[PDB]
Amino acid sequence: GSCKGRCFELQEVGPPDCRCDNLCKSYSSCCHDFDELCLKTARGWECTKDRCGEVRNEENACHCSEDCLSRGDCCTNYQVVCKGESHWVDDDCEEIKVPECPAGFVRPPLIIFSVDGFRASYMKKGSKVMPNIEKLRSCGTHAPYMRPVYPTKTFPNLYTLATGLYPESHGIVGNSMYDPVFDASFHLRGREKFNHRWWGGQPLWITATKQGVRAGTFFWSVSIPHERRILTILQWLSLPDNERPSVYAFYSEQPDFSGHKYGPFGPEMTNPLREIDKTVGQLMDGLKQLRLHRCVNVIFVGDHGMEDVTCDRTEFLSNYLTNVDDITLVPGTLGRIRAKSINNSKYDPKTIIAALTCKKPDQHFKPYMKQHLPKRLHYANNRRIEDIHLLVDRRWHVARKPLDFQGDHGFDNKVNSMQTVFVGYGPTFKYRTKVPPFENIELYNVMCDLLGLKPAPNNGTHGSLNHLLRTNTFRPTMPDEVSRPNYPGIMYLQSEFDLGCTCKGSTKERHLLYGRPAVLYRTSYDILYHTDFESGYSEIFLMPLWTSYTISKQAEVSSIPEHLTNCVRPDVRVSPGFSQNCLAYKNDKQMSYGFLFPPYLSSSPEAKYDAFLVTNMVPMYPAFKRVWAYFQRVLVKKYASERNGVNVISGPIFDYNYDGLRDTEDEIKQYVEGSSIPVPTHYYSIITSCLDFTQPADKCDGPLSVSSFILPHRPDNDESCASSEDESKWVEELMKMHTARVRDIEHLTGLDFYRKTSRSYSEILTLKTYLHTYE
Ligand SMILES: *[C@@H]1O[C@H](CO)[C@@H](O[C@@H]2O[C@H](CO)[C@@H](O[C@@H]3O[C@H](CO[C@H]4O[C@H](CO[C@H]5O[C@H](CO)[C@@H](O)[C@H](O)[C@@H]5O)[C@@H](O)[C@H](O[C@H]5O[C@H](CO)[C@@H](O)[C@H](O)[C@@H]5O[C@H]5O[C@H](CO)[C@@H](O)[C@H](O)[C@@H]5O)[C@@H]4O)[C@@H](O)[C@H](O[C@H]4O[C@H](CO)[C@@H](O)[C@H](O)[C@@H]4O)[C@@H]3O)[C@H](O)[C@H]2NC(C)=O)[C@H](O)[C@H]1NC(C)=O
Ligand SMILES: Cc1c(Sc2cccc(C(=O)O)c2)c2ccc(Cl)cc2n1-c1ccccc1
Ligand SMILES: [Ca+2]
Ligand code: NA
Ligand SMILES: [Zn+2]
Ligand SMILES: [Zn+2]
Repeated sequence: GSCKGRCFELQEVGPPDCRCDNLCKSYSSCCHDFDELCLKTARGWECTKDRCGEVRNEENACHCSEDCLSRGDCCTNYQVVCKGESHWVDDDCEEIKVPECPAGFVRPPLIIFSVDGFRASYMKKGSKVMPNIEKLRSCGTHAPYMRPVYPTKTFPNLYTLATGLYPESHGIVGNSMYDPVFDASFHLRGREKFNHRWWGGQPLWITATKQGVRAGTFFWSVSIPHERRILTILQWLSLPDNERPSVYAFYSEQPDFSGHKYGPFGPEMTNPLREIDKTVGQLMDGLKQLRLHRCVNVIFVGDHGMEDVTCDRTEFLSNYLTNVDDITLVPGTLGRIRAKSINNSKYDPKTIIAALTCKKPDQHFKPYMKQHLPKRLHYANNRRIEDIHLLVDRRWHVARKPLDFQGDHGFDNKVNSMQTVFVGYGPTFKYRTKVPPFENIELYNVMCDLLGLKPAPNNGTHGSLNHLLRTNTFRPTMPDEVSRPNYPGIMYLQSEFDLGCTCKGSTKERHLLYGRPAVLYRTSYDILYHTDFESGYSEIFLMPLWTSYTISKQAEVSSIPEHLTNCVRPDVRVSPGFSQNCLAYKNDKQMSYGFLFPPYLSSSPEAKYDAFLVTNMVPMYPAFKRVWAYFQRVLVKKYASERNGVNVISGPIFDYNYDGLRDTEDEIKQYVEGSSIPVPTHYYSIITSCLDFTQPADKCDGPLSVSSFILPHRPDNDESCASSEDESKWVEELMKMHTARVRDIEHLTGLDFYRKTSRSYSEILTLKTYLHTYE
């Protein structure tokens, strides 16, 4: 019936009782006196000098009476104007060496201050526009930016923060999406989004609650203004020990809305940012007056940035397709295409992909079957992700027809305009510390560490951001190796093979700079030593799982001599029964081959003959060989020249079910015609070097530097619109587009890299999560 003494109560109440919680207005279920009692606006949100030492009047929004501090419901500036205190921002930066909390506090609390559409470059405007945020940033731990997830939209990224999962795993694949099993659609606006069936993983608030850590209700009806929310969090912090929460969240809708209307670089972004900074000031002054400003950990985090995107810069599918009322398009900074009506046999995905590929010369979107999207996006393993996908250029839109804002976002998460912010301030965070950019998928683990919680299974690499924290409650531990390698000697003569083919200390210490990769699944494979390279040959897959070699700054490149162009030699160490054969490659019209260690970089003409071994051979399409041959012949030398030598671990990936994980035997769906030689979906390479570039790769004392990619193993090069031209014009931009982290390849291969270095394991986990973006 009533909400007296009950306003913003942390417990939910079932029917037939009316509600007084922070989300009751969105569920149309508050008591009649909720607005009266709980949403008082009288006399503003700030104490004035006139109001100091007032008698308590219950109609006021916040109070300036003597008893306000006892009750914990003063205005945030009460002590500033009435007790002559300073604003938190006006004070000197002071190191928080331990948490300074009142007695009763079993842990430092966590407040997540979430900002929507906050571009990373907005922080360059600094204390001139945002005093409080610039203090948080400069005094606590901060990054130059933080990479969001794709699509760079609100709900996928916000829920990625809460779960540490990619959108494909947590299920919130866009702001808008259709589910073929539910036969229902999800939008920002509407009642469907409240149905729990859409939301997968385990968000931080559930993780907290399940492990006995009380979480302060995260969600606020849009009717409830920002000042009220800040005041309620501060009031919750005043609650007695047994009742009060240890984790809180504030979501701000700005500066997303201002970013859309006036663009990222408009003069009209300043007041939005001042409004954000003002709100942060009310939190910090409020915490300061509750004596919690050196107790609570504050995270100031964004979900994505903002780009200049005008309606004049729009692509129309009606220029490419003659069937646009047979499809439904999810439009804008990305495209997702589906059959409009279910029960339409004439709809064909292949003809749609054909009609969208490389038509205009200046075409501002690229079509994809989702399995062929760059693996770094991890945007494919969900029934709500349509098979047809359009990656739209930065600064552009894709709509269906001309009859369907100065800023937008949703583009590829590597794009600089999509980068957002991270600051961590408080006892548990480090002091005056810059840290390198990282992915928002990592933060769920950090937030669990801050609250002393065991994270749920997620896509962060736990330990990869220990360098953000003053004290770590998690020390990372190397995974145990499952499959011991065999080291088979010579045990098969050259006359004992019939394949239709015609033609160690020094190895390890130069070609495995960072130790042997550990196989974290059950299989049988062989280590094979050669002069120019080392490999882990799989007996099950008939090819190397990995092939490691090293190329100095002054190493020569050579040709494949013409009498060895078709040369394939049987490996005397490896059985015929566990070897490939060249007869399959003949009988397979579309399938050719290539080599993992390049014959183009062999140290001598004699050593070159190991490169032509059957145990270095992998299946490759003629189209792919153009990419692979350019990489090996030209670019691997180029990287050695620039980076003072490079270690290169290359190999195959099999991911036919596009889940970003290593395929088992039964999950492989294509083989070389009439054989058991499995065809890779991708080929990787992990190109490592010394960060101190003056020291060579094999003489690196300090930290390491890494690049990697996962090239898609395609029958054509339709993805590259300049594939008719010379490889110098197109293949390097293809590679850059499919750049990857070492971690992505470890998911896809079930191998573990960098197991013997001089670097600490947490530092190596940071190396494994690194992504070169070329921006
Ligand atoms: C990124 O990290 C994630 C998490 O670590 C990785 O995803 C995980 O991948 C695993 C391997 O494929 C999956 O395991 C399989 O799960 C099947 C179903 O079981 C479910 O339980 C999951 C876990 O439940 C615990 O945790 C949750 C919190 O997350 C808590 O609520 C619970 O209390 C539990 O403690 C749960 O996550 C799953 O949820 C999925 O389905 C629902 C729909 O009902 C969706 O709402 C979810 O979003 C989620 O969907 C995603 O994942 C499924 C696959 O599970 C995809 O199909 C979807 O497209 C979507 O992406 C489930 O409810 C098991 O039956 C299955 O068993 C097989 O394999 C075993 C051996 O391995 C055999 O013994 C059996 O024979 C059997 O065939 C298997 O264990 C995880 O479910 C999955 N988890 C999540 C959260 O996605 C992901 O790989 C990482 N990415 C990379 C690149 O590394
Ligand atoms: C229901 C929901 C919603 S929908 C919502 C949230 C806050 C305000 C409003 C509003 O209309 O004013 C709407 C939601 C949004 C984001 C996240 Cl991370 C989570 C969100 N969840 C969610 C899902 C499952 C479990 C707990 C919360
Ligand atoms: Ca797989
Ligand atoms: Na062939
Ligand atoms: Zn957003
Ligand atoms: Zn937006």
